[PDB]
Amino acid sequence: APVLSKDVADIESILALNPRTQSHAALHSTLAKKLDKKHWKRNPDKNCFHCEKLENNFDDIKHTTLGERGALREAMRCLKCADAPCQKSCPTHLDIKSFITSISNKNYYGAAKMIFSDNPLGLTCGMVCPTSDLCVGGCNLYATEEGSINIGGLQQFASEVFKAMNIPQIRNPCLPSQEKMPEAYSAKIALLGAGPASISCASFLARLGYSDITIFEKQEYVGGLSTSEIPQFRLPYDVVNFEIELMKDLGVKIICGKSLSENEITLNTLKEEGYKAAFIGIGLPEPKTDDIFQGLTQDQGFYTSKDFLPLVAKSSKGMCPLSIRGAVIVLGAGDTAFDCATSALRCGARRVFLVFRKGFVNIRAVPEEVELAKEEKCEFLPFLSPRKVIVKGGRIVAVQFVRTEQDETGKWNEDEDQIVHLKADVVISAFGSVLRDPKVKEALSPIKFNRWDLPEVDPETMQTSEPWVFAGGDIVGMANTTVESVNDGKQASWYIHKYIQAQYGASVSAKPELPLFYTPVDLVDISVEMAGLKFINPFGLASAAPTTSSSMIRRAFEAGWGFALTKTFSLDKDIVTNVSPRIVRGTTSGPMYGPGQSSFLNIELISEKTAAYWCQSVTELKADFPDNIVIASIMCSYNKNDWMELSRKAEASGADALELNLSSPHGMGLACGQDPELVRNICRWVRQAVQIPFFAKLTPNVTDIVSIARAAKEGGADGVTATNTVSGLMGLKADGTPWPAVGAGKRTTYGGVSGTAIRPIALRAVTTIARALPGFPILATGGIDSAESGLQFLHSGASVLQVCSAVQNQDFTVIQDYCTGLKALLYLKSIEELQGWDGQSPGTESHQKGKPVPRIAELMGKKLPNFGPYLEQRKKIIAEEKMRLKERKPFIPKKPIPAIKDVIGKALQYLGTFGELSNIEQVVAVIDEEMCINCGKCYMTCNDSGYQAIQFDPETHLPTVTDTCTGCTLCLSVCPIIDCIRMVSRTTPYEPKRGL
Amino acid sequence: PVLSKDVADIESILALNPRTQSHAALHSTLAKKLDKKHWKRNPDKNCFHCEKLENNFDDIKHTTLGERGALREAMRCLKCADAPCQKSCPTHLDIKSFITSISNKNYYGAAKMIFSDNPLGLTCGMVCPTSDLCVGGCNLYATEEGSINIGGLQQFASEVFKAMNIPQIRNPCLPSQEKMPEAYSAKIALLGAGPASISCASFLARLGYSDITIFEKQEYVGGLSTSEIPQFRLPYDVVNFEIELMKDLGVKIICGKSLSENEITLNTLKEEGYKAAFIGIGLPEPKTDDIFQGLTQDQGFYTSKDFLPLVAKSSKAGMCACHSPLPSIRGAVIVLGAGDTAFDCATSALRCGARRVFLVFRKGFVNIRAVPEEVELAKEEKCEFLPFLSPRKVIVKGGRIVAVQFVRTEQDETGKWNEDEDQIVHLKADVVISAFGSVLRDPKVKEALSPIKFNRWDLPEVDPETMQTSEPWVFAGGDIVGMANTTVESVNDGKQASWYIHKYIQAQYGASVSAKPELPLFYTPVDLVDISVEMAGLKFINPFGLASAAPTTSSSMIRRAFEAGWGFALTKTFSLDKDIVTNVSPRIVRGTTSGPMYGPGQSSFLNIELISEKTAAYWCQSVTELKADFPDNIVIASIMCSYNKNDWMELSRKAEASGADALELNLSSPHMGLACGQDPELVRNICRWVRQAVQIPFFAKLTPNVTDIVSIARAAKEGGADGVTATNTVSGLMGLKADGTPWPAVGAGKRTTYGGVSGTAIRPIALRAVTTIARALPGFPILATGGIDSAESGLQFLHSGASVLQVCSAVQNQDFTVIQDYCTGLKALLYLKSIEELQGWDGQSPGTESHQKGKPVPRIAELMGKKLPNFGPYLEQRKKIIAEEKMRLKERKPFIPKKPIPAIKDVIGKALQYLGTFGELSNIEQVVAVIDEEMCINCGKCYMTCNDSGYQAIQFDPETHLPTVTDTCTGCTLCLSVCPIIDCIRMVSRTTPYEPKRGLP
Ligand SMILES: Cc1cc2nc3c(=O)[nH]c(=O)nc-3n(C[C@H](O)[C@H](O)[C@H](O)COP(=O)(O)O)c2cc1C
Ligand code: SF4
Ligand code: SF4
Repeated sequence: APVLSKDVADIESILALNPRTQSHAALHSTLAKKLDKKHWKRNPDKNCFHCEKLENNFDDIKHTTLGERGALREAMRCLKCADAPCQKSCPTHLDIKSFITSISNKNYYGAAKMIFSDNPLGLTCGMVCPTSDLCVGGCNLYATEEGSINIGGLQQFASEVFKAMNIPQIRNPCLPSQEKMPEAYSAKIALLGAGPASISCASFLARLGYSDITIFEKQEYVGGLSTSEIPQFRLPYDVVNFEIELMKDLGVKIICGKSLSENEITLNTLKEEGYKAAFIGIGLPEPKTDDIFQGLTQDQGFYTSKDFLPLVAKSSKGMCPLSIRGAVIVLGAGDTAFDCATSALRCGARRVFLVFRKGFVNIRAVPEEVELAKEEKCEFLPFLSPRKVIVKGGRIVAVQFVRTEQDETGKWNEDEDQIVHLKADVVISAFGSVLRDPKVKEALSPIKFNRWDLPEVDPETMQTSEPWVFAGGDIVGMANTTVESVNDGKQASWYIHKYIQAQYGASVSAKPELPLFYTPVDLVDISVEMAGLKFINPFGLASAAPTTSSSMIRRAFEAGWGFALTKTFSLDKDIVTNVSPRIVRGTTSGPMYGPGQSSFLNIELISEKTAAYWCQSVTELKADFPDNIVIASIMCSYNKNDWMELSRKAEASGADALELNLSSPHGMGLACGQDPELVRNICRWVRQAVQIPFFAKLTPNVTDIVSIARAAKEGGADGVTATNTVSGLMGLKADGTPWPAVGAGKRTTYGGVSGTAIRPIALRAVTTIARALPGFPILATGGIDSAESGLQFLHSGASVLQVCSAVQNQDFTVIQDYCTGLKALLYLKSIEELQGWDGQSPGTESHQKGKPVPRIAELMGKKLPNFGPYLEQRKKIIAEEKMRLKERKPFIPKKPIPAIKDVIGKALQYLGTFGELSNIEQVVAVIDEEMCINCGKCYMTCNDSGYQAIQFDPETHLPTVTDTCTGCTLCLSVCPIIDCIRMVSRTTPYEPKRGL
Repeated sequence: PVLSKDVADIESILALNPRTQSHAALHSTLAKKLDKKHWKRNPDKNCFHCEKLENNFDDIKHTTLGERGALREAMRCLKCADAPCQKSCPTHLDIKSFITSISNKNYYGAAKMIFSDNPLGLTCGMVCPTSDLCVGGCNLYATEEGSINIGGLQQFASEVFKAMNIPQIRNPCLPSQEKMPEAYSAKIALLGAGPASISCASFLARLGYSDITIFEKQEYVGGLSTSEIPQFRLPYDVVNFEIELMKDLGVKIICGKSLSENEITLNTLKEEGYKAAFIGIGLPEPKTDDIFQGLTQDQGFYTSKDFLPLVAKSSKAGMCACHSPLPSIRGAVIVLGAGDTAFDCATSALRCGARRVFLVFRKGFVNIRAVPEEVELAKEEKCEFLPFLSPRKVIVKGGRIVAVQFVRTEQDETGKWNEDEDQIVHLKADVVISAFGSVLRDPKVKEALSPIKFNRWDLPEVDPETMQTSEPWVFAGGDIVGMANTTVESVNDGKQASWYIHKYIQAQYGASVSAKPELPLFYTPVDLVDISVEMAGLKFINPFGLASAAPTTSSSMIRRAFEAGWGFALTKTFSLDKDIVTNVSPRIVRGTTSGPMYGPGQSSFLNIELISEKTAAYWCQSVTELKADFPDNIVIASIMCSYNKNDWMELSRKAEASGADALELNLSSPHMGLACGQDPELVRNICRWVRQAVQIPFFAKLTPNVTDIVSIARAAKEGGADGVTATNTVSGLMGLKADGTPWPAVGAGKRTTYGGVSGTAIRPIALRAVTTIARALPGFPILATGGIDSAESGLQFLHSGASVLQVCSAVQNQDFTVIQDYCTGLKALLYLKSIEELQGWDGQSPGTESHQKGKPVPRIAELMGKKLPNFGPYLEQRKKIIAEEKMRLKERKPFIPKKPIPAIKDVIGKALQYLGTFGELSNIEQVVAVIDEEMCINCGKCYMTCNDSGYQAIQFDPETHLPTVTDTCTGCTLCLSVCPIIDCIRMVSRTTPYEPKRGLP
């Protein structure tokens, strides 16, 4: 034996970058720092002017793109505000609060479905909306140092997961069968142009039940500007495809090759052919051009943006050569100019100047869009109106501008004495767009147009001066964004509907009502029976502060809850007075304030309201809500008369069941629920007093919750509720006083912990009563705050699920997220192609900044982290590879969808004793270097809490697990990147780690 | 009446509460555009002009953090090994350590960390270009949410330290002043009182030198931090506080003395007894240009060195004995330049009331010198920018400037910049500000440095490792040397010089110094506080120790932990060979008790880990080694046997004779609960067996999985335990995948078994156990275990009755070096109890002010009158009552302890006097919620939580989204519990009569 408690020098050497307690101030010269600094540089460089080659690079450049880890953190962050201003600031009124709520709960289907109900192009809009002049500009968290939520990145992600699940849209299932629809619904509707505006309008019309809807498009491709000009590196063409496949799911017909124009389609022909309504969504087809450019061609290198963008599109997109070398001048200050500037780099420009008429603060493009130009090392020339495109040699070679300025009233002039000669090869008119075409205008004869030569519409109804013809989108000249065009189709859709019905003799609601968005997921059954009660869904308010009053129970039933407990009430004699404060927040996960508290503590007593109030309540609630279960929670002292007098009273007022609150003192713990013989007897009393089911509610503050459960079963209870709160003390202030602190003496008493902090306790309770009394109905409670969690508890043996803290953290409306949540989890289970996901979470792509990190037998296993000079090299392998390189059918369930009753107790078979655990099938951890952000947490935690088995490279900060791994699994557990360390099977000799 | 229907008043109260929708909403695009302006929080692109900034010096930094923000951002940091942010900080700050103190609520440890490596830590927080420094290296840049706000964190912790008003002291490691070798009375001069010389002077003083003098030419001190950086990025009182820190060490400052041939020169210093000298005089002069010659400030012409120091002097109260006022600069202003100097000219101009500002650069946007935490300030004050214009002729039309003429510049295929002679621009203007940078040109100064070598650029040449000039006794750094660029580098220059000046001077007295540089850290009297505690007759040097767990797998870990400063460790639990076990894998997973947060600060872990797989031979030998080398750290051998009197007596004696200070009996084994520890008679017996086999103290480790933990603790004391460890982990199960499989999941069958939960999730449970045993068995010694992850939570257990503190999960979340936080945390916490001027602090946190992104919020007269929140047209109407006050106007004595500094023994169990039965709580003194509309951020959460979990007792105003708590509140306190804004809501005594309402009377 040598010195067992000193590390032999191999491990002395693996430990070399571990943290050590620091005892002097370090010594490093400014010159050495200046040199070291470049080795770890993550970012953008201002000692760098030629960033990478961009040419033929159409990969995603949005900064708001989120992967799953990222999207889960941002959604948790959001406050989920009442009457949210984000949604006030959204042109299409998306319920962001709900959809953000659902993301936080891993319900991507319910988020996506909320998103698409109010915007049928929610993905597109996720990607391109200028959120900072819309929803994000209104977010309450801008009032904090960390700032607004990335709402669009969240909208983007949920819809992207919903893309991947491959679920069709369906007809409004509320609606009658098709052959039973009134006749008005078969009127022919024509929409002109397949852009966001008509796609939106026909979707809503399809949703209302219209069966003969046709989109007539000029071009061969669909989607309007999102296809032909929004770049592929901000809006992938296949996002656009998928949103149109959704619309086509509802029966909308598209016909390409037929234009609104003289001797093609006109209003008058639309009339003779029997169309009843026409929606005009043709956009602004023509380029706002300057006279000085008259005569130049593409051969001399002149393009309008309507020449240029569609060409680059046709080349980087299944939509239908690129070649812009040298110095490029881009004229204009809107979105159009900024997208030419950046697609220029993609056909290989050496330099891109953007030149503005007016100045910097007059930039109209989407400040996100101005970002991409800045970081690509575009040049910005303010205050210069064009005058002369000098040509020589067949090719443009410069351009002569005049200076402009404004004379402290606010109007502009030009100084002829001052010109710039501006060497260039390509000039791109990027001013904007108009409707000029007279054969188009003729085709709308006779509607009125205004000054601007746009169709005039009433802006509330979208109707033109002909009442069968409507218009929306860019062509009306008010909307500048995709989400505003969509909202134009939305608004039009309802008044087209009012107009068509009236022509057939019928009238429509007074309050506009368009339908939500639907999928087959929504038809999934999620009722369950337990103790011979039918629950319309398995979620319920527990007996607790959300049921302080019976009008709140009323409001919760109308929001959709399946059942509720009354707050526990007692005979009169037994009535109690609360103290205040008595509900405080948990400290169970550090100093996070606001949404998502991991527990609360309460020292709250039973109801201050009387048995009379509560019985009369129960009767009013069961009269108006016959299919909602109402359980009456009651409490007495250890007293046979009381327990019989109170359970008969509750029963006769019409409760579906009782809950015995077993937290009363005795006179084997001090509360009744801590002693089996007392619980046995109480159950015997109640069982002989009433005929309805009753459940005993167990306390987890016991050595063996199984022997209280059984006692209840032996005493005749029809089930148990597991569990009530854990006894605890939530913490002390640094001078010693507690919180909650009552009176001027700052007194406290022990309280009950609730929330997700206690979920492991409750789950293990539920699991262990189910293995031991299998068959005996359990109602779970303790930290249920999504559908995924409820499902854990159902899997564990519970039949219905009681909720308290998740509603204190939010409001009765989570119920909508729990339902669509559970319908989604059960439906995915019938989808073969999606067997690799965990519930709604896809199999994880290898990501940094939640984007896919490439695959080339160079970058795979020659150690290149994403920083410093290695980064510089991955970006040269990736931008000489883009040099070199120059079917949608919905899944179908194949197994019927399971009911709740088919998933209850499924997990029970995987539990067991410790010696049913294989000690033969050992694992090692394994780190995916493409997924690693170089933190060294796996390393610090294997060193001071593990087996010193990870090498951490001092020059790359890449870790590597050695053959010493014992599969403890700590490293996986602390790693911030989801699915970066995987546990795999040991493949070489492990004997245990014995010491001498 | 229908009792289960709201009344009509309440139904009105409920108008804005959420409701599950059923219809897509209809709203015209035109209406949406009208309604958008009502809610807007931000500076809008419709919007041309700016606010009125004249005479407005209020902080504009985007990186300033209040306590809420700062705790959130420190918890986000991964606290990385070998951290690249620290590699990228020019003074090598230990970011990971200071950010872990902040996130453990120990601002004093943070601050001491910061000021140890950088004596201008607070300034550097405010002004560092951190995207080109520490923030540019952050690993979290590789995530969507991005890099950590290090500048911000460093700033907030240093402000809390500035507010505690604690002085620095002499490194208490030194011998007393008269035992010091004569070398340390060597006279040292430093030239210039900026960052470089403050840093250098400070580190020299740390080392023991008593006779240091900084000679300052001006009459203010601090160099450019004082004379040019504006007040609204770097307030003056921060500089004054870093200087005071320096003076506490005895550094002397003399103003109005110049390095100059007419005054101080290297000769008059050599002749008057200085043994060494540091040149940090910066770059005194502007970089002038010929086309401005002979144009004075009477004419609208300034250099940056004329302009900025006026703006300073009238906006920095405390800097001059002269009083003077803000230069008036109406009109259009041209700023020439694109570095730091120019952008501060451009914002300082808008405060002088310039009507419009244009920055004109010789080169491209792609070529700008300052640091986009700066350039950003000028874009959002609406300054205009003109690239590729170099100035030719300033046009002087009878007295005033009226214009400037320029030529377009561009690059050739050479890439070199040349000037199109004919393309000329005639920008009118009233004021011109050249902000090209600085030089040393003055020959009076060069000559006083004679004879050191100067280089091309005309600066003292130095050795860049040692900061030495060609004269071996004269050093130089900071701006004067041409490398430094930023304050923190100029600090580093002097830090680096200090140790070589130390080596130089000790040689000159005939001594040598270490090979490896060793500058002392930063100390204050807080570090001298004693935090040892005596327990069961053992003395602990500090009350923090490693629990029996994965962080004590191998005795070589315990060796490293003792070397990092842990007071004590348990071994993993071990047994006799016949009970040795085989472990499974996976066996330790992360909690789901706080949702899907990956990375730092997990709220719990689960484990299905058994006892050590190393044998009692290995362990017993280790305890001998360890006690051999660490006789002052306590080492407790954790042991386990079946219910068997011989085995327990033999194993406890084997661990006695190996040298252990104590034993911990782990009562988890099995044969009202299958484990020994769950039954009071089995515990009494196992404790009796051990008590009779050994004479050292031993502790029973109790499980919280029981009905009454007191009864088991009492069972331990009845059979002789010297105390109890409370508590082992909580029985539980961490969750299942959506397919019903478990995690952990072992082998091909993916089986699992019940496990134990650990970490801050079980603290309520362990605290209750500890306060329970402590009231029932007064004076019975307790070791506390269960969710201790900072000094602060640690003090909670001491207050609850514990003497010493076990840690596992917080080290699994991080590494052994948290101990340093715990120790400085707990000294800071005790010391602060003696500072009566801080009685309103809650430990190290200061009583809140009215924050809005961590900024003082207005306390005006009609503004506190009729309710105005921070968005839409109300934001504009405050911004207007914030251009009326700001156009209505156109120190550190250290605290002394006044009470003795508690020992640990003085705080044990003080929380017991507040704990009691429910019957002891007063129901006479009821409270109500009151809300501060200034701190409110308009979320609705207090409202929704009263609406669906409360008493419908808050009104949410439809236009302002401002809540008001109404007379029907019962104090339940949920709203205060859900508010995101720390101490916006406050629970106060009812003054009005209260009926606890009953439904039916
Ligand atoms: C403020 C509050 C009050 C409660 N009041 C009662 C009660 O009166 N009767 C009862 O059986 N449970 C009561 N409970 C317990 C809850 O019904 C529930 O069992 C516990 O909170 C754990 O579930 P949770 O994670 O969803 O909150 C209360 C909980 C809280 C926070
Ligand atoms: S000193 Fe500056 S560079 Fe260093 S961490 Fe602080 S802010 Fe960063
Ligand atoms: S204390 Fe309770 S009743 Fe009062 S306002 Fe807050 S939530 Fe409501």
